[PDB]
Amino acid sequence: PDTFIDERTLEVFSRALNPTNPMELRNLWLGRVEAELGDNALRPEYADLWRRSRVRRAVSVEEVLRSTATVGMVKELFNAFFRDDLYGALSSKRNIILSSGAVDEDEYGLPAALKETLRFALARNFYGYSDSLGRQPAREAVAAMESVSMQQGHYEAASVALTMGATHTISSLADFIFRDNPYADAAICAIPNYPPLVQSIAWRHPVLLVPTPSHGGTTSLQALSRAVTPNTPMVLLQTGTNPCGSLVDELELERFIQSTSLSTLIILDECHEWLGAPRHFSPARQRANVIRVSSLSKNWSVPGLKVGWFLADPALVSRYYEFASTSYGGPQSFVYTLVEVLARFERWIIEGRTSIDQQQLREFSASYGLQLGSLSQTYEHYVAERRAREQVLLGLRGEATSCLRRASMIVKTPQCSINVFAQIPGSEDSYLSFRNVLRETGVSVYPGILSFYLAGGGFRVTTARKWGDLHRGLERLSAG
Amino acid sequence: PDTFIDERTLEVFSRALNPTNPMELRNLWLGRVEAELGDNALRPEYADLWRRSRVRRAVSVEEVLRSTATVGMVKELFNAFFRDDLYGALSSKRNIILSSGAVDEDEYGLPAALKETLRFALARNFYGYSDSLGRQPAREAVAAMESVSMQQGHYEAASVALTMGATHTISSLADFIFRDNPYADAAICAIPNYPPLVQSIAWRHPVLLVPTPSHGGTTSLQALSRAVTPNTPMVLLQTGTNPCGSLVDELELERFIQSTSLSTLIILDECHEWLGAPRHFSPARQRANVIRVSSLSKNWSVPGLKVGWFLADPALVSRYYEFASTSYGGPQSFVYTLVEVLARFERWIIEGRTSIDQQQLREFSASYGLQLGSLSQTYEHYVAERRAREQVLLGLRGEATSCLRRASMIVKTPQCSINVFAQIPGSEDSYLSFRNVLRETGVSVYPGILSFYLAGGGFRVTTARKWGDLHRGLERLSAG
Repeated sequence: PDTFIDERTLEVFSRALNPTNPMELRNLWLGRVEAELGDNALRPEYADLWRRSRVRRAVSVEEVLRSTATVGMVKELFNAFFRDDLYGALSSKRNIILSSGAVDEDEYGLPAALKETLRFALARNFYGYSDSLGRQPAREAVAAMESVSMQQGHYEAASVALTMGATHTISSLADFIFRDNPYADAAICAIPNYPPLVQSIAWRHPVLLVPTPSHGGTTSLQALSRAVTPNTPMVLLQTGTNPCGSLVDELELERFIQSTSLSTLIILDECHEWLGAPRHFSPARQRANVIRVSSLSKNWSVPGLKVGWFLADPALVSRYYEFASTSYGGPQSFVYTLVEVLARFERWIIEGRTSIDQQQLREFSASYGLQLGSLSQTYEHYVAERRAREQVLLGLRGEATSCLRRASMIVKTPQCSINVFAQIPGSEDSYLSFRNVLRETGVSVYPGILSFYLAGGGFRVTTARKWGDLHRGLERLSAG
Repeated sequence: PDTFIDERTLEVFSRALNPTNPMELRNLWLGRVEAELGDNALRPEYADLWRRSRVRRAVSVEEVLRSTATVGMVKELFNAFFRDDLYGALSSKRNIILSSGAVDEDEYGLPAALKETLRFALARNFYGYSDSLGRQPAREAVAAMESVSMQQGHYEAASVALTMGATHTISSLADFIFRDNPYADAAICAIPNYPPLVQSIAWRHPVLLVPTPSHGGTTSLQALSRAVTPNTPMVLLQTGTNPCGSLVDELELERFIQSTSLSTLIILDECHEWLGAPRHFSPARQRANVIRVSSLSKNWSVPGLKVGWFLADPALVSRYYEFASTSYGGPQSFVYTLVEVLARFERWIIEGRTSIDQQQLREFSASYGLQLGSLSQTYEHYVAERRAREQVLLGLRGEATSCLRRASMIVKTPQCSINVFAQIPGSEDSYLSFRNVLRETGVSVYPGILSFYLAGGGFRVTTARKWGDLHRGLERLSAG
């Protein structure tokens, strides 16, 4: 099963001087961790802080899950992990990094066609000022690509907003939504989730954290449906779950969406719905209160470009125009061509097109100066590259799961994306497990506490790495 | 002189049903404008709305300048101008656009060296995840480049934060500053200013608008100093003024900065301090409460790349790390190389270096694989290109000013940047002047109301265009 909160979590919240202080909670958590790192403590000050601590109150599960200090403390542990733990004090060139959560952009980066579009946009000086929601051809191509994948329904360009990645998108959406919001109930965040998104939402409104447990690669929205209220302002839900790799059922997602008031906005984070996820979307996903957020960071492995978009009702997009104008003045024009060339290409794959004729060449404007033969060859090569990347990534994920299971670890079977959730038997602290594994074998893993798994000792392993790095890391991990 | 507010402005605020409604104020403003467009009214509905309007209250100058509805109304007029006025109903392919405020990226775009760095970063897959404040070499180069231009003092890489442009930077700073802010007085915005920045600040805190009048190309901070209070949270001030092109005096800016409490943050918007601006900065500009914001949008003509940075106290930057992590997860890594290659190059120009030896080649890392001869030739060509661009732009600005004066217009002499503020004699409404000029001569100009000049009929002319476009526009403008 999945463990989300127990008494071991309540201990830290009951021993703190002021529970509403995220930094004190982070210090107590790290102090406990370094207390069971007796001899190998990286900082004995925090261990001493934990030793002097005393229980002074009674804390319940509901209080922890309804507290903004929980989100703050997880965000502080997230910050420490990257700042002064793995790339700080314990930084090394022999450490094998299996905790990024990102595809290795050297082995599997942007395909040649999209790189060529970026080069072309650079040569054409396509970096002038752009509209707050993006240029029209890119939005039209994105609308067609999103429409081709639905069971029923259709998207127009008026329902597409181009943004600078998912983190910025949910941050901007939370800020834009919570200006004039009559509803006073807490925004609901389904856990496990990404700490930056939950923190950006909790910046604006109180947050209720609702576990969304997984069983056999299927994500259960049973408790989430009960949690949602007719006065809920918004609900952030991840369709492809991180870190375990479980996937929501389309019928269950449809029923949950239909069981919600039109006053409750639903943000569907779909950044992990690839590499095995079936993409036949119910029409309920096109409802008037549903916002579908996607980015290019994972599926195309370009986090540094910061390109994404969201789909919503046309009125909401028209209102978001002004917010985007005031906040950042629109997205990068320099990537528009890429987006367009991506979307049409993607559509011609879903449409089952092996080849391209003159009809698909009129999709693009004549200013680009495209020829039929060059475009056809480019599309063939792009299809081949995407297929090869998908096959290799699936093979790597399967091999990593098999090796972790053979090394006597409790491993959840991933249904999507590139991450595998594993646990060493008998382990009760995920961050302690990170410290122990890093010191013992020199391999960095991603503790589950940073995915809002407040209980248990499981960690996340990223399998979309170079074969050499993954093989050496798995050998060291199984040896220990 | 400069006119900022008169009775003609108070009329609209006194005839509105609810003064706190920005949309009603925009409708009344447009209705008046289309009322003096008797036969040529683009929308008679707004004219009818204005005709039925009646005075129902007394409005003062202080009420208008202290109201958030003024900022909202100017933002709405700004939105209308681009959405349903110039690129909407009145869109045409014969209109000559002289109102963008941006350098023509076709004739005067990014230099070849920076394009080559972008191409190299693309070839190296330099689009992985990056730190919230940027990568270290880029920050170090930016710190050195900023330090070389000060009379006294020095900047370290810890005082540099890389961001995605000035609009996003001031929006993020306004959000980040006004979370835990004990001071309840209004944030002070110096006008003329950019409506998106003022609106992003007014999103978070009440705003007081303070005129900063110009006389002979010199911007006067006389009333701004009186306006500032020891409990002022922040002050947004533009060192190179838009649209007139006036420049603050370094001694006056130093005195104003020194006359401020350390509790008052000062955001210096320096995006227009080029093309004639002397860049010998006083040490007061390096104070602990001064934030210096800059972008590449104007000086290098790349608004679509969205690259910028700000300089602040190291503690403030260290605090901004977490905000950047939560909001957007850091800037684009894909541009880091460019920034670095820019900064060092810029420094070698300020240092008066004609040539480059092996000592400057160790500035960059050996991973880039740089050779001495290629780097030397590239630097020579970059210096030549920057010099030529500056000379051409200065010539164009001077010619535009001379032509506008010869066509019997009251024209302020620009001391910096690329814009010229002109006024047709006898004109009392800037947006009416925009409509009249666009209909009569087919040339679009930028009304001064969109620069927070609530009175007068002056408009802004952008002279950093192709010579053909500027020549034809000036001919049509002088003919009429």
